[PDB]
Amino acid sequence: PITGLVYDQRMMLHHNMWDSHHPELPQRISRIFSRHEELRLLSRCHRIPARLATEEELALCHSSKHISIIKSSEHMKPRDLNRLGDEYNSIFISNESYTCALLAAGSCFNSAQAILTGQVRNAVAIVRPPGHHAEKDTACGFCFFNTAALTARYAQSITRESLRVLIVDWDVHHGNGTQHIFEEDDSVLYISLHRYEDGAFFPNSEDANYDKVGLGKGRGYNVNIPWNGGKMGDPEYMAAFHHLVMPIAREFAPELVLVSAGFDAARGDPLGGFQVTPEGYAHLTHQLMSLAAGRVLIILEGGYNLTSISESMSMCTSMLLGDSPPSLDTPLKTSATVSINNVLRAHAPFWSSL
Ligand SMILES: O=C(NO)c1cc(F)cc(F)c1F
Ligand SMILES: [K+]
Ligand SMILES: [K+]
Ligand SMILES: [Zn+2]
Repeated sequence: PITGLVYDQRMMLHHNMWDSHHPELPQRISRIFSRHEELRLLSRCHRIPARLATEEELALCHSSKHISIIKSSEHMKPRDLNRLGDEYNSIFISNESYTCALLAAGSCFNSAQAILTGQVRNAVAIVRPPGHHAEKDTACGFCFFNTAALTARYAQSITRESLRVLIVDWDVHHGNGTQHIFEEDDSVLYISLHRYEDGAFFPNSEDANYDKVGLGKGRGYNVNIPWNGGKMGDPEYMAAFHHLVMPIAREFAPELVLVSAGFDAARGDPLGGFQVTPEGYAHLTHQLMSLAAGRVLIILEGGYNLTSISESMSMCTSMLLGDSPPSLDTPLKTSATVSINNVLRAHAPFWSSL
């Protein structure tokens, strides 16, 4: 009954040399780690070591051109770094970014391996830069390589190709890269909850709407839960889990659960505009541990209020360690019920539990 934790201070080296107060801060991960220390959660976990992902592992999801150009940024001059970052949507790059992205991915591989070999029951990965916006062939939205997508494919590579991986993405933004990587795949069920606002919210694409249910063999294996017109919080997320996430996940019967766990839907986030509480994230975590025989890996994505993400992620780890869920605090916003209803209608053909 062991919970793994991976954290390495080397991932703070990735930094924004033109805007040192950019919200994707090095101290995002040191703050979460520190909160684990001062809550005495760290000593209750088995520390899993970080490692660099290999280029061969990156190729599980990414093109050689993309891998090579990000790789080359390690030796780039400042002007090269500025111009390259400006080729992408919302990217900054420093000479340490490539290594930090490799460490984030390899940290999650070691954690998935420890779960799948039975050395830990579940695990938490306190990593940066994030991953879920990264596409096969491009960087995007503070993300270089798609850590969660790579971990899913790594998990299949050390078990069997068809290993059923559920990815729950509760970052407030749609994981466009993760959706696209698995859009034709029925072995990786992608479920995202996200602020959508009829396509106006970052990453600003109608790919995030509820009618994108997957393509080809993957039809039914892509579940978008888009929020419109409301400061969503614990009632809405709990409702979406009761009506959609958990029924669908149970029917899928994952053998491994990855959480793309951004904490930018948290109360206090400067960007998300939502009000999920730490106790809400604890309840979402507690529900997911009823799947996959408890084999859950929580991977840090976004989240920009250092206090909010530290409280929120620490509460998730508390839940992985087996602590009892804390009590919650409001009527469902009607527009949330509309969203849940749209998804139900779109996915009832694919999931008899709906
Ligand atoms: O946190 C984010 N995504 O998970 C994010 C937030 C923003 F405000 C702008 C971006 F480009 C992002 F990628
Ligand atoms: K999401
Ligand atoms: K899929
Ligand atoms: Zn985000």
